[PDB]
Amino acid sequence: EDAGLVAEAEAVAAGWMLDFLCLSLCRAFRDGRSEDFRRTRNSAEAIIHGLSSLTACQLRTIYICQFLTRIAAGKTLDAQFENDERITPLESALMIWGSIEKEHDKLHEEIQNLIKIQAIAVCMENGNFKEAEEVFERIFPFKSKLLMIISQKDTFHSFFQHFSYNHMMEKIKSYVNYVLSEKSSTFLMKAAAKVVESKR
Amino acid sequence: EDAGLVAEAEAVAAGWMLDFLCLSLCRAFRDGRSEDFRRTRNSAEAIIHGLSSLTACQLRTIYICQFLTRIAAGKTLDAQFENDERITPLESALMIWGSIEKEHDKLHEEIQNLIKIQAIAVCMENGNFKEAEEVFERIFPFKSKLLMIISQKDTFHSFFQHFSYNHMMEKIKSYVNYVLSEKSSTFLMKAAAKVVESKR
Ligand SMILES: C[C@@H](CO)N(C)c1ncc(Cl)cn1
Ligand SMILES: C[C@@H](CO)N(C)c1ncc(Cl)cn1
Repeated sequence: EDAGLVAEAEAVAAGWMLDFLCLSLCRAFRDGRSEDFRRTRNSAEAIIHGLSSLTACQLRTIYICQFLTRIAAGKTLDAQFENDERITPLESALMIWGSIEKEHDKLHEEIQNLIKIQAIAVCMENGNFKEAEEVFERIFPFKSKLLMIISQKDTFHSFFQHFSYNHMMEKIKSYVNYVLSEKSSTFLMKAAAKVVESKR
Repeated sequence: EDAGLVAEAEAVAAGWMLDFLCLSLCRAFRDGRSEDFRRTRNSAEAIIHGLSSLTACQLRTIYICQFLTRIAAGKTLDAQFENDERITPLESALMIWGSIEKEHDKLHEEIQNLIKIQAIAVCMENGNFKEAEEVFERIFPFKSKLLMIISQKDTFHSFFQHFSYNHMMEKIKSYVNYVLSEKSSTFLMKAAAKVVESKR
């Protein structure tokens, strides 16, 4: 048994598992299957730990998984995460979004701006206006209007009608559909569907 | 998109991932690659969470993974595990070993008895003789001789030369070799090795 060749085969298989789990995570996020999403995230994250060297395509895949994980935790309070990074989950999604190797097109800008405003609005929704102001300071005439909105607890100001949580989720889901189509043909899902259509 | 067929394809792929990760765990245990073992265990355990219904073969696979995990933790102190089960890792390996659907042959009996004596001896090795006596009481003329050994702190008594930790590890590794050969041809490892030999 050649240990080098066994390690190489384990790396090929981890690459296949990563693409399959990204695909599974994308569909669970699109479908709103929260429990399936957290189980798939736990699996993808553990599989990622077994990899030491990543290609450009694999890095893009792990950062898409990290970004969707932060978006899904957008309205959830995680004590240890807040003490370690000193920022909120949507602010962490914003850092990943602005650093992924991808085209900065119209959809990219729309998603970026929707996350920026929702990082403040989710704090107002939870009743933490002091935190809403701290988020605003870390991210940012337009600024003076946004600061007056937070200060007046004007959570339902018309500005948030265009820059809503539902609009942020819809734009991100449209991006997820492109990722889903690009990976729909990856080895593991393709072979698994072949077994299903033959059964039957 | 048929959601039922997608869920079915995800179940087929999880079955493939489980067999591959069991194979990887078996080799890491045989090779003494501790860090690779804990990374593979984390991956196998997360993948197992994504499964709700298991065949007889899949149950045998998850219990082999659980047993090797307890054997690997044999000399390690885990506070939360001790408070939850009120037993040591080798005693938990013994419960799994005696309940797996497998032939109770000569090798099975040898491994069983080696774990029983090592569950006491690892406590003596760590200097906890009160715990060695509590382990003895939960598991058990031969008994009176074993009780006198613990009581006299006779850790290097000739009885432990035949029933040693190294002999327990060797017998378990011989069993691991049978599991390794039975799964050497499973879909994921087989396809991954094909890619490696073609590259080279
Ligand atoms: C950077 C890490 C830390 O838990 N992270 C948020 C993460 N999230 C999802 C996946 Cl699949 C992998 N990693
Ligand atoms: C029963 C569980 C609890 O952590 N257990 C010891 C476990 N160990 C290994 C694997 Cl791969 C799955 N499960």
